[PDB]
Amino acid sequence: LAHSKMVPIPAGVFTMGTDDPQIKQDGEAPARRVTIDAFYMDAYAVSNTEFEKFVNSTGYLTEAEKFGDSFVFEGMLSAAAPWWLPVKGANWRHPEGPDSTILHRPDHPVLHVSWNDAVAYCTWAGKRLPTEAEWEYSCRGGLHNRLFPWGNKLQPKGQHYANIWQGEFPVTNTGEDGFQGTAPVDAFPPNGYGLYNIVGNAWEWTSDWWTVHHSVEETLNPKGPPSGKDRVKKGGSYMCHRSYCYRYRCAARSQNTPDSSASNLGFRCAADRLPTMD
Ligand SMILES: *[C@@H]1O[C@H](CO)[C@@H](O[C@@H]2O[C@H](CO)[C@@H](O)[C@H](O)[C@H]2NC(C)=O)[C@H](O)[C@H]1NC(C)=O
Ligand SMILES: [Ca+2]
Ligand SMILES: [Ca+2]
Repeated sequence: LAHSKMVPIPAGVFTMGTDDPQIKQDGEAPARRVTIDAFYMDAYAVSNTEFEKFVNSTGYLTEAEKFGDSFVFEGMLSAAAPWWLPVKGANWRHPEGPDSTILHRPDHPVLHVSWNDAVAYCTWAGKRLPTEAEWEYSCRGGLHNRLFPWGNKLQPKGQHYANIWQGEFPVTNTGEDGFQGTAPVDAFPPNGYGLYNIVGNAWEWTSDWWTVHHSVEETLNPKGPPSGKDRVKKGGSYMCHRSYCYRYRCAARSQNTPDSSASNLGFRCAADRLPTMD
């Protein structure tokens, strides 16, 4: 009902990255101290309904619609890996291909949106993408040097805290956490700053160009490198399992070309100040 609401992320200093990297190729290390000015972050990833308001207002055609295909995980059917298929007619309204629909999942995160699509939405909304540092600071939710937004245990108190994979990937997803594919954007507990599904569910685009080479120097509101070929995405998705993936940590990070899209990748917006009410 308020799926475009923002929360205030307080000013602070935090440790970005980790000196105990789990996927070393991704440049999770070194840990570095980063200062972040107070700003606002969407509580929820952008949902199908919210994206549809944007498309209704602007007529925007997404990159996947213009290309005529997008990547779909083979386990969702009725490339980076054999389980990623380029499906003709897969896009945000048709997340598994032309015979699928979003009618029954209006409150789920929008998928098959490229980095350019995400920038278009956020700017239409009076907002912007978060930087990687803003995203990671917000993900950590006021905790220092923890694996997850909520701490170091995957299932605190025996409860699922995010939508990831259980079972044997890619053949069997048991749905133990309540969701095979995506969950509603307001599912699961919030983190300490009031964000929902910051890890898991679907990946989220950030504004930074990708590099794996980071300095240990302290920085203020860093924006990432001035050039690159891929943009950074964060958080992991409903596909992720410890056995092959382990990217549902705040420090984890991956990348895609900005015209890329997939069935497990969306976004949320940020803003320096609140945009106009309504
Ligand atoms: C986006 O626009 C469509 C088309 O105007 C909206 O769907 C219509 O909503 C009205 C109002 O309830 C109905 O009378 C029509 O039958 C709907 N048409 C179709 C084709 O669904 C839709 O609700 C808008 N989406 C958002 C999120 O506002
Ligand atoms: Ca799940
Ligand atoms: Ca997420």
